[PDB]
Amino acid sequence: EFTVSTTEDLQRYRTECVSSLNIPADYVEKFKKWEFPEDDTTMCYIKCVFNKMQLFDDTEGPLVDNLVHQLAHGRDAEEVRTEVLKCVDKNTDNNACHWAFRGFKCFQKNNLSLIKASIK
Ligand SMILES: CCCCC/C=C\C/C=C\C/C=C\C/C=C\CCCC(=O)O
Ligand SMILES: [Co+2]
Ligand SMILES: [Co+2]
Repeated sequence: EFTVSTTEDLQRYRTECVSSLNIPADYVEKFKKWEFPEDDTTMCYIKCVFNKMQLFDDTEGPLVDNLVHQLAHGRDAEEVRTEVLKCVDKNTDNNACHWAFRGFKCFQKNNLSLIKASIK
């Protein structure tokens, strides 16, 4: 049921989320440059994209098995899973947007290369 996301999948999901959340043009400009402001508009966008990629569920949180499928082929699944699990936490402030974004920010600090490589 999980399918890995390609570059085109991700571009479609970006477009869909910009549409459905009515993301302002200024934010889109920033997302294109990999700039993600610390605000609800951005956080809900990332949640939206992750929902569509089947990498995050609003109730269960990060979908670790799916993240490993997305990121790890050709690499050491154990290493990747370990790095993912370091960024997996509880929904302590009962906010799926905050939750999804926190995990993204955690992971991309040290694993940006792995993220970019996953999108072929
Ligand atoms: C437990 C924390 C897990 C966080 C994992 C981080 C990223 C997901 C991993 C692989 C999927 C690849 C790209 C999606 C990443 C960011 C959204 C792009 C937004 C945009 O470009 O407009
Ligand atoms: Co797999
Ligand atoms: Co392990």
